[PDB]
Amino acid sequence: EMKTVVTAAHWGSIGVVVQDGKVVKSGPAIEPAVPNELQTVVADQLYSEARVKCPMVRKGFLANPGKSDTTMRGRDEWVRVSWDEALDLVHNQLKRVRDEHGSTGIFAGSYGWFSCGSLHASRTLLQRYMNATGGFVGHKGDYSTGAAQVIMPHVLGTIEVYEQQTSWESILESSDIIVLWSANPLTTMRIAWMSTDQKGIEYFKKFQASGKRIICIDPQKSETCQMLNAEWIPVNTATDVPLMLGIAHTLVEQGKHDKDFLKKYTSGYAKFEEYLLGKTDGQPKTAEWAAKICGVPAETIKQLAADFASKRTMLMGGWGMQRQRHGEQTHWMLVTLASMLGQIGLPGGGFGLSYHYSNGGVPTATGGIIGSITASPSLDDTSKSAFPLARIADVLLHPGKKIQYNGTEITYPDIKAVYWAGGNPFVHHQDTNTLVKAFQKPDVVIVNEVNWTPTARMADIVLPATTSYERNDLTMAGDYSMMSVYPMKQVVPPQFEAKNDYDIFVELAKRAGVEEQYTEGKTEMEWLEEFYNAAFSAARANRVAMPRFDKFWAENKPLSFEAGEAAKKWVRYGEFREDPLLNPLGTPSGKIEIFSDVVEKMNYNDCKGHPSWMEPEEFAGNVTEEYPLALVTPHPYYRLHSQLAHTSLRQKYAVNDREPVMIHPEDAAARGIKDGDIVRIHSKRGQVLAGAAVTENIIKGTVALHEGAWYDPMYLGEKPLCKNGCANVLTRDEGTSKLAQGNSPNTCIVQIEKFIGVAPEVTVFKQPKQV
Ligand SMILES: Nc1nc2c(c(=O)[nH]1)N[C@H]1C(S)=C(S)[C@@H](COP(=O)(O)OP(=O)(O)OC[C@H]3O[C@@H](n4cnc5c(=O)[nH]c(N)nc54)[C@H](O)[C@@H]3O)O[C@H]1N2
Ligand SMILES: Nc1nc2c(c(=O)[nH]1)N[C@H]1C(S)=C(S)[C@@H](COP(=O)(O)OP(=O)(O)OC[C@H]3O[C@@H](n4cnc5c(=O)[nH]c(N)nc54)[C@H](O)[C@@H]3O)O[C@H]1N2
Ligand SMILES: [Mo]
Ligand SMILES: [O]
Repeated sequence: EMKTVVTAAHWGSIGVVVQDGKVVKSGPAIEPAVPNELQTVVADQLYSEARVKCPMVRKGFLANPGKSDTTMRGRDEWVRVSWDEALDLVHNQLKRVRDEHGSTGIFAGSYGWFSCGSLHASRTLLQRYMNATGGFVGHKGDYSTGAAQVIMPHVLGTIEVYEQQTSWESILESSDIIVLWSANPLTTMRIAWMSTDQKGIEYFKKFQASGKRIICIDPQKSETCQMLNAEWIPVNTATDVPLMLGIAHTLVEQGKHDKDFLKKYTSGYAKFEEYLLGKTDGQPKTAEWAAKICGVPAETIKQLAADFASKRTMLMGGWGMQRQRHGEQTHWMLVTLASMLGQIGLPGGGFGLSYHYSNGGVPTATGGIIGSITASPSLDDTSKSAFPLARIADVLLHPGKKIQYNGTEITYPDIKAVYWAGGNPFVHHQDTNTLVKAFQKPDVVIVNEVNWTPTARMADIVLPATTSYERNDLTMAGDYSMMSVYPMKQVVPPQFEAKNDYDIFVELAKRAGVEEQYTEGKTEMEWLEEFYNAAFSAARANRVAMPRFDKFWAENKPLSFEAGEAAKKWVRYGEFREDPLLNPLGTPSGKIEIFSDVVEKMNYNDCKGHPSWMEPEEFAGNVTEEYPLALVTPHPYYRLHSQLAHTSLRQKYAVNDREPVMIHPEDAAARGIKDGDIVRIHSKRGQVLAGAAVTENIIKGTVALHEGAWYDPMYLGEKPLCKNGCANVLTRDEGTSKLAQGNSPNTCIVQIEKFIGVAPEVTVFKQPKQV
């Protein structure tokens, strides 16, 4: 009559209370250091009226499958169909593309975060089906570190951003200063790719409790800065390279840089110093020069230099500052600065590029790691067609176009079919109006979705998918500690006519005659036992005993491992520092590449051989009369991107039923805007409505609109107005540079005005037309 079921999500292990077959409460299965409200809305996710309840097809698509008026996408009426008919239609439409163009005509990169779980990984299951039927065009990189993950291999010989960090125990014991540079961990570590072990936030609180210095360098006084009682250094968005250069110049000018470290562990510093001192362009990159650009007073720049060089300092760089034009320069320069400080490889010293993401630094436990489903079941030349994924709109609009990327050339393919399963590009991709046009080009657009997202509303065929709570699965506490195996026990039966993505793709696999290769003859629970036994065997090899799967599953509790002393004491780059000749980096020199011949020899206009300041098209430094404010689009506290936007958590932040925009009181007063007013934000790309949140917690001249609000266009006969405040309606869709071609949202300027009139009803969380 009343039971508690343990399952999990990106936002942690979750206990779910079921009362007479209905979910009535959800919360942490393991008490966290800071409450995580994301864990409390399982019932909202299960029973929401925004859920896709039945297979649906666009009316105009039904009239002429694969030959419709595609300008009707997003505008049409929806027809309920049976699963039989929808699956026959999907199979037929994909087969037509394969028959006429082959695998290069299908895009199934399907970027998204979907839900955690080893088996029910909607994106992987889609790609497993696509590969079982001949292949598909995928993508390269990701939206999180599109720039940093390309430049760091050139500088450090490794991807760096998704690797274990120096142990938090070492930071607690030895760091005098931690600098949160474009990092908001008390927001961004409420989730992990698997399931957050919740220990990263705890360690930040332990460091706060030590009383040692925490510095936040950010255009906003973030949730982290406020909750950790930290020192706020306001900085203009996209001006961190000038600030780092000013700090670097001060170090040289005062003889505080570590010349011994630079000599032994880096390559090309001299070429960089010539630029730093103004010997190549005639402009020394002084603190006074930097202050004009980044808004940090020159004397504050100098004191940071002195404090960093005299105290054991860990530079924790987040990723907002590389999600922008020339983003490659920021973490390149951060590494360069850390090299000049000379503390890389010391306890509590150096830099880290994942202390803000998925609990980096939490000591790695000794245990086992479960398996998971792959896209490889057991003529396809799509590898050459993969492109940097943020070029998606460019690809759909310009088939055959060639671009430069990381020293090579890529030719866009000719995409006829788009299948998304577990992502929301009409919220996550930049310049939404251009994406609308791009999605008119494919012959067929298919979406598996839990809810009626803006992406589903732009499709031809929408298939209802289940949540994690309607199926069984396994995940880990992570993403680096690997300290627990979390069970994901089914809480309720599938709702409405929703199906697990697994079952959707089994049915399509049957229609193509590849069911056996897809399922491998296994049931849901047989898949999970196999994944579990992979961890069982690895734990055994590590001298750790685990219960049998059936015992583990019956207990329905997290199974946790312990970290040993080696993990608790581990220092990143410690071996390199001990002996760089015997422990070289995977770079051409074997050292830190402050100057990279490889990058220089590419001869790109927007990326030189060493870190440099290159003014972007739009930022605080070149706002105009027409667009006098700069924009930054940080990640939200009460959503995972667009996930949970439809839940009761919306009431915790919506202002006048719009996404809130942080605006400085001086910029608000100049516009007659008071707290709580609906405002109109517009750029050269589009216009959205938001709710004014007037606050000194944002640097003057800049406004912050969090990413992830559901695009809700108001069609009034054109770049229609978003009624809800989707940030990417406003952003530029362009590569960071020819090196990485990452996405560049956070270099943007806008205008804001008080909205006069009656506020449009927000309709994007309700069933669409003709359900
Ligand atoms: N202006 C700006 N834009 C940005 C960013 C920014 O910082 N500023 N950040 C970028 C980055 S780092 C990210 S990773 C992206 C996020 O981009 P997305 O990953 O697309 O955002 P999500 O809201 O997580 O979308 C996940 C979708 O998967 C669905 N889903 C969940 N579980 C399942 C399932 O089991 N089956 C199926 N079929 N669907 C499921 C959810 O309903 C949800 O719609 O945004 C990027 N865009
Ligand atoms: N609750 C929640 N947690 C999450 C996510 C979520 O959507 N919701 N997204 C997850 C995923 S997919 C990702 S990739 C990571 C994102 O990890 P991050 O990229 O670090 O998340 P952002 O909010 O974009 O972090 C940028 C922070 O630095 C600021 N900032 C932005 N641009 C600049 C700049 O140019 N210079 C300086 N000095 N500061 C800048 C932002 O205001 C913001 O406070 O977080 C993950 N964790
Ligand atoms: Mo991300
Ligand atoms: O990501």
